[PDB]
Amino acid sequence: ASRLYTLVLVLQPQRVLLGMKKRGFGAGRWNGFGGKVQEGETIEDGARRELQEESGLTVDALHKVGQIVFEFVGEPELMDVHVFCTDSIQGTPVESDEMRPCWFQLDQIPFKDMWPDDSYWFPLLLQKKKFHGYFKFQGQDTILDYTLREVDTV
Ligand SMILES: CNc1cc(N2CCCCC2)nc(N)n1
Repeated sequence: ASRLYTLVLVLQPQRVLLGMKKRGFGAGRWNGFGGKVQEGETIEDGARRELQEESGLTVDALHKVGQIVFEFVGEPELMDVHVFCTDSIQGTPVESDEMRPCWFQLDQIPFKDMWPDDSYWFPLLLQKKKFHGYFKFQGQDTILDYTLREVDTV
């Protein structure tokens, strides 16, 4: 059994929008916008909701670019994260109680202050290539195992 999550990356030709997580799961790291998919909504609806609630932004089209499964040692449910990117956004991003957004040049992504798995799969995102990944975590900082491949259907 897995639980569904979303991750939205606003990736423009020279910059990517990241948010500093202010509370909750993953606080203190930069990440895309997302969270749990709820009952009653599709995965992409959950992604648009979490984007609007964490950044104020709405989007015209969301594209599937990745899926990553996470196992945490001792936790029964795997996290099944559906990763989406978009180029065009509607509005300018604003802080929420959850996320502090900020633009980053593609040359200057703060991997040291992101989730560790990001160092592995973010490059395939910046290459506009579709990927499936799996990462096994012990705690929040230590990757024990991982697999990562490119796919044609995400
Ligand atoms: C565990 N490693 C993770 C987790 C994660 N989120 C995405 C939003 C919803 C929670 C999970 N994002 C990234 N980049 N790495």
